Amino acid sequence: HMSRKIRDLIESKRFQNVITAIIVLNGAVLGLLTDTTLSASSQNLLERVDQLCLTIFIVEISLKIYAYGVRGFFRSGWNLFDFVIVAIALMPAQGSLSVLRTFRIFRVMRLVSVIPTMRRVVQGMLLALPGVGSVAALLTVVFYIAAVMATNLYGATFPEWFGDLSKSLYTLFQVMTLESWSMGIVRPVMNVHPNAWVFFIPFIMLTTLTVLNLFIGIIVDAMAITKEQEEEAKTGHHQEPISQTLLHLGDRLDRIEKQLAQNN
Amino acid sequence: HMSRKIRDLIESKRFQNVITAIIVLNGAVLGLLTDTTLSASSQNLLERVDQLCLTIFIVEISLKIYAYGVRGFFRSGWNLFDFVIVAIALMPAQGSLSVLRTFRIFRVMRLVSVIPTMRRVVQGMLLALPGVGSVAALLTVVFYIAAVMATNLYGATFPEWFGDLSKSLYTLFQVMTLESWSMGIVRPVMNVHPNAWVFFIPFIMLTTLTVLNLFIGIIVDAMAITKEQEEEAKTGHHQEPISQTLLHLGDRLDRIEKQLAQNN
Amino acid sequence: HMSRKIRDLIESKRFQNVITAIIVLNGAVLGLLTDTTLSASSQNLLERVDQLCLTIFIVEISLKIYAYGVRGFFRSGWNLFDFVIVAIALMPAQGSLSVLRTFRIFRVMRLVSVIPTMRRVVQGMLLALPGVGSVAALLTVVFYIAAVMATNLYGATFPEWFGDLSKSLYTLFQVMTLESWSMGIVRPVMNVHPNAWVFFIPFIMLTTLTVLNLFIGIIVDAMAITKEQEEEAKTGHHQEPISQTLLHLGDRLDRIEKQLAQNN
Amino acid sequence: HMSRKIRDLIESKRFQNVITAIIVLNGAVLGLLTDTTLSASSQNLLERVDQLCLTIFIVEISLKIYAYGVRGFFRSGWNLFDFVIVAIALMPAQGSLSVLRTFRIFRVMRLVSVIPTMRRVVQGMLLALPGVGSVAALLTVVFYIAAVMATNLYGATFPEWFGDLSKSLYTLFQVMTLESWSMGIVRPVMNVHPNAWVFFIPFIMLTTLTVLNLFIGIIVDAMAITKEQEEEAKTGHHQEPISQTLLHLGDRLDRIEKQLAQNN
Ligand SMILES: CCCCCCCCCC(=O)N(CCO)C[C@@H](O)[C@@H](O)[C@@H](O)[C@@H](O)CO
Ligand SMILES: CCCCCCCCCC(=O)N(CCO)C[C@@H](O)[C@@H](O)[C@@H](O)[C@@H](O)CO
Ligand SMILES: CCCCCCCCCC(=O)N(CCO)C[C@@H](O)[C@@H](O)[C@@H](O)[C@@H](O)CO
Ligand SMILES: CCCCCCCCCC(=O)N(CCO)C[C@@H](O)[C@@H](O)[C@@H](O)[C@@H](O)CO
Ligand code: NA
Ligand code: NA
Ligand code: NA
Repeated sequence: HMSRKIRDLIESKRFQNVITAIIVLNGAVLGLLTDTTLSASSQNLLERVDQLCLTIFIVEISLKIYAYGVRGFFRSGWNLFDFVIVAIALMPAQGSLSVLRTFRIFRVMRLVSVIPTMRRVVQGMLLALPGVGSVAALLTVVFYIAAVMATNLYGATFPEWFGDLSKSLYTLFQVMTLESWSMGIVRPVMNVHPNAWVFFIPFIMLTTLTVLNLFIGIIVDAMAITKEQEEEAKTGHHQEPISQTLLHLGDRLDRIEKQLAQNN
Repeated sequence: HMSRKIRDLIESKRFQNVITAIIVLNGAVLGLLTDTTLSASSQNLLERVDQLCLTIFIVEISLKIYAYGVRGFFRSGWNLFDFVIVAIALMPAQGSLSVLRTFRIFRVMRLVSVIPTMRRVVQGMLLALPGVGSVAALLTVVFYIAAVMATNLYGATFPEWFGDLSKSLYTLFQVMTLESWSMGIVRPVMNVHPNAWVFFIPFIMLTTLTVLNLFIGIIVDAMAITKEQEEEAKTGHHQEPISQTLLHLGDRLDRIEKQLAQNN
Repeated sequence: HMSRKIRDLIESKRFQNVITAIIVLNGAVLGLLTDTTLSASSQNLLERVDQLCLTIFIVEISLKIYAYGVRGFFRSGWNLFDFVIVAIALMPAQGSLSVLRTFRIFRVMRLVSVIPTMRRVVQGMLLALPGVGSVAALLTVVFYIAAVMATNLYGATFPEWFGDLSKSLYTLFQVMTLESWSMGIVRPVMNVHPNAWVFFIPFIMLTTLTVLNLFIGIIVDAMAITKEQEEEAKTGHHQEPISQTLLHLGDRLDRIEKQLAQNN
Repeated sequence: HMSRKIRDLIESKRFQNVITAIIVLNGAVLGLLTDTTLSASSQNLLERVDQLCLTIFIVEISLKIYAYGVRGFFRSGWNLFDFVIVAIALMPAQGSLSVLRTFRIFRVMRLVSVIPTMRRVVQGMLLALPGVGSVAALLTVVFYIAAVMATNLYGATFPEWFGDLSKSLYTLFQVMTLESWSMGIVRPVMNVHPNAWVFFIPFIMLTTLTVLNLFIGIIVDAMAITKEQEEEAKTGHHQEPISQTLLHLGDRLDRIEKQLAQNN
């Protein structure tokens, strides 16, 4: 019964609270370590607290692997994420895809995986992504076409902003966010190219509409997924859609119609 | 019957109108007192009008405490708020948590507590907060991780904007609001750190999405709570949800099905 | 039958098209008159076209007053608006509440009153205003409290932005719109008052939320009112709410329950 | 059976994938051609790859015209668009309505027409436009009235921003987007015209509300149209509205009421 006694401990509220308190503590020490003025002894102390925090996470994950099984633990995405986050910190010479995994503060993302209500918010957002993939692709297509056009049109006269494809993608993102789009970019561009507005004004109209569509699509779907997940976590099931309720109401009416026309 | 005669006065439309007119008058005199050019006599006069306004609020709250009872009055959050707002002004040497309670203009917040339709708007907003707590926590987590990262990454080269955790939290809030994010912050940062966009562009994408989710969540829930509260204030009850209407419609169909299969 | 023959002309599509074409023509000549470089003869010609346009509107409104009756015409807000717009132009020495009614281009607002689909959009927006009055009042209260606070706190050190109540209302509106709020206003203010963010960041959080609530409230209600008005204009009636459909469905079930329990 | 064998090839997933891969390849070579530093041989090579890509699109469209028929192919808007996009590239001396069709990168818009999920997003957006035409017209009317007013009011003192109708339309679009509206435009204008805020603040209030209404109207309708189109593409039909489900439920209740009152 040892593994079962350990699962009862792991799945308890107090154990979740201890682990949450250690993530907050680890997050607090990493925040204090951003302070350049600190003494060597103060830094050494905080680095030992970070070591103590990480060790508690190793015991916890090992306690989880034994109480669930290697395949049973890695079955959940949140468990694998927690494993990767902790295991990465135990690698001195590491390699990913950017530069170096020196951002230890990403360990505070564990607050999301450990707290179930927070876990459900991220879950809802992630599950809402496939449904907006075509809107996001449409926005990606518009950005690329615009970046190529802006490079060819304005790159030779405005090389800081449109000198290459990378530079144009960056200033088009800025233009889309409406940040200094006119006083900083388009009015100076119009001094050399007077009809530049025929490009930037339709670019703004299209991208702000498409990006708002993308964001609304995520928020609307994510809110409904999380709402359903909150219901299943509390009652064991979620509220059935209006269409299903009306379908079952229609079936009951077809059943009474049969028990009236011939056998009545 | 004295306390009952006083409640009939307190709960009347005319009494509410008199108190509203005194809050507007007190608000108007505090606004005139912002004028530095005013004579000593004009300031003295307006300060006596503020004293007269506050005295009317003391009589009103005392009239309320007697007509409801100490425990009956303090049972409502709006009554306690009105009590605190008025009582605070009668304290010369006060202490809270900031610097000093010299902002007497917060007395105009009583317009919200005294006007029931306005009271319902704030009520709807306040009751909508627990439901967005996890989205707000997710935004708080993202801000903290980002602030620590920005301090470590850019603090030594950009100390005005990222020199410490407090400075980084402030400029990340600015970046999230899209205010001069590129012309003022990220283009100057990219001159020293060319890949800074890999940090700021995903930061903007994530936070604008999460903050919009937080705001939409508040507005959608608050509007429904206020709508229900407006219905209960006018008719005594609110409109039942579609799910409940369909549930009772389903019960009526189960009742007629029973009165058809066997006893018919 | 003369008045009835005139109403058939007035209410026709062709007459509406002629009047629309004259508003567009009048709008086009007023736009050409903004050009400072024009000759005296060109200006004189366009001013005569504006005179011809206005005369057509006088004949039209007079044709409407006779075919409906003085009280019958003025019964509609759109007819009174059309009357005021045209009649105002026939007054040389006029007085309203601002400076002078020299903005003749407001005559292009008649495109809204003459085109029924456009008339319904404005109608929906106007009818949606009472329902957001308390949200708008809440925003007005927050602005006033903030303006008084900003005047007292920052007026002596920042008189251009906060020197008086009017100046503070203006820069708080700018701060609410997020326009240069940090690089232009709050960072310079924080150089003198380091804790200024404790005021401006909660001000931004509260006002952007309240203004979004105000706008969403208008758009959601206006869209539903216009939708109903579009239905009534095409079919003579609008779609009944789901609550009413379920109410009548419930009444039919109560009727069959009565015709089953006792008399069956 | 030749035309039928060709349609089976055209309508297959693999053929769609080959054409998609060629659009991506053509898009990639046009993006590489924005690079000014490239050698003459590298440019020549990429220009031949663009020629090869375009030739594959000619074979594909010709294969489509034969397998469907001239009138059958041109029956679809997407086929005509694909035809125009490819055929335009085979014209050396061309003329449209702007300057010159040198933006070959518009060929990447074929990703939208070739991918059905992407085709449905654009379809939903395009079909949602007639329904917002009156809101867009209302915004067009407000812009024109404002542009004429701004030209007459501020053109002589601010000719860069309001010197003519075109200049005023441009800076009003900027003001509507809230870009440097106060620090860049209205504060400098108020130094000469102190009551300029009476014009710009109501202009901002009205246009941001109307533009948000326009965008929300597009997103809400487009999302529902695309959702219905996604359902019809997968199952052959779409989900019926709640109103229709309740209508058929009401008809079933009227049918059982008839089979109870007289013949029971
Ligand atoms: C969905 C939209 C996604 C937009 C993504 C844009 C990223 C492109 C940014 C990039 O790759 N750069 C090159 C990195 O080497 C940045 C350039 O803009 C940079 O060269 C200039 O800004 C310099 O002037 C540095 O200040
Ligand atoms: C959810 C997001 C919440 C963001 C909240 C950010 C508040 C942090 C602001 C703060 O604590 N500061 C230190 C107060 O002492 C402000 C600093 O940014 C300030 O030191 C610099 O701006 C100076 O250069 C003054 O001009
Ligand atoms: C719901 C929010 C509503 C906000 C409305 C704000 C309007 C207040 C503007 C006003 O009354 N002013 C005084 C008009 O005399 C404008 C001042 O701001 C002005 O004195 C300064 O800006 C000068 O420096 C001129 O450049
Ligand atoms: C729904 C709203 C639609 C707004 C559309 C606005 C377009 C008008 C722009 C235009 O026609 N211009 C004239 C083109 O010749 C641009 C001017 O603004 C330009 O003359 C000045 O900006 C110069 O100073 C150049 O820097
Ligand atoms: Na903005
Ligand atoms: Na800005
Ligand atoms: Na700016």
